[PDB]
Amino acid sequence: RVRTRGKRRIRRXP
RNA sequence: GGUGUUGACUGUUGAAUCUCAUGGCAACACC
Repeated sequence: RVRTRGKRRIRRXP
């Protein structure tokens, strides 16, 4: 999954 | 309040990565 924080791309596993 | 680190969930696609979309707080450290 790809999470997004404060308009920031976060890559977390699937 | 600013900076850094960590992380769950919906759709489509395709096929171990990458890009796009959803939600929106929490924890720890430093100044």
